[PDB]
Amino acid sequence: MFQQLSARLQEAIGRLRGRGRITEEDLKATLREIRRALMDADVNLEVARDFVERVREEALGKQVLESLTPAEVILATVYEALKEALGGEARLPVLKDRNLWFLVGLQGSGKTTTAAKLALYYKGKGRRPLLVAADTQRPAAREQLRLLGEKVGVPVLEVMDGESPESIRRRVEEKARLEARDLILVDTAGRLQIDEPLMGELARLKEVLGPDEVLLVLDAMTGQEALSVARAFDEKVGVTGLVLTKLDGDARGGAALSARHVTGKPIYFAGVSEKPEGLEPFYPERLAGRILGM
Ligand SMILES: Nc1nc2c(ncn2[C@@H]2O[C@H](COP(=O)(O)OP(=O)(O)NP(=O)(O)O)[C@@H](O)[C@H]2O)c(=O)[nH]1
Repeated sequence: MFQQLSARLQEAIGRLRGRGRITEEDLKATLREIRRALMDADVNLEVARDFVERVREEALGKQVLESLTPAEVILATVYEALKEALGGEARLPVLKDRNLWFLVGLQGSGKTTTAAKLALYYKGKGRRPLLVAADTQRPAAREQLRLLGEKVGVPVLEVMDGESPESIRRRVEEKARLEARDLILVDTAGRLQIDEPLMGELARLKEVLGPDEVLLVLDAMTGQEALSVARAFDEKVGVTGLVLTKLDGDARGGAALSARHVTGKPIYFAGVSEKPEGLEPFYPERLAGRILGM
């Protein structure tokens, strides 16, 4: 997945095993390599510096200098940092009796796609999802989700042009009632850049609908930019969880490894393909070990 950084963090570590015992000087050289790999992987400079410093201390604490095989100690420490950096323990939205989630993000984020992926994912977990195209301005946008739902066998309610939040709430509540939906997914309008008027309307909707979760969908290939947007969305509307899409095309992994510190939000899911099935719960442990070959 993160082959680039992987192969990179590999030479750095693999450059210590066959040596047999290592000196602090050699350790600093390795850490610099590691630190450079992270920066080159678009990892928030701050996160990258902290990472290597953490590895340094942890490494010394593990008596690395006093080891017949340091390359391994450095491996365990670096794996621990990646794991923590990625989020630590795996998390997932907690489902209740009835759930109503919002999907937010900018255009080309994978938002709408992820919307169907969630409906399909939870449809196979014994849920009855309802997809809703919340874009009140563009009919072509609601149309893209109407098709997707038709593809994953999940009903879709499309709001009207300029429909009010209350009207949308009434309509959505009634459908869920008559069709027995327990998971209600609201795909909100996707725009190129942050649109203040839209945020206002999303805030009002958030107020009228009262979503249990507000998932912001970010395209992982946009690097650190996805984090500045995540902050914007959190400050302007309010985020509860993240979804990293296009991770299969993500050669660096800067956004993934920086979301924790930068946004302080948990990454619930990871997009791994353009197909409705291309979704899976975010597993920090998995990726951490994967990046190192563990
Ligand atoms: N490789 C890959 N492509 C993805 C993934 N998720 C979505 N895509 C692709 O990215 C493109 C944009 O997705 P999407 O955001 O749903 O399209 P949009 O019309 O901009 N809708 P929105 O308003 O929600 O942003 C689509 O061509 C979709 O197939 C993923 O996990 N991996």
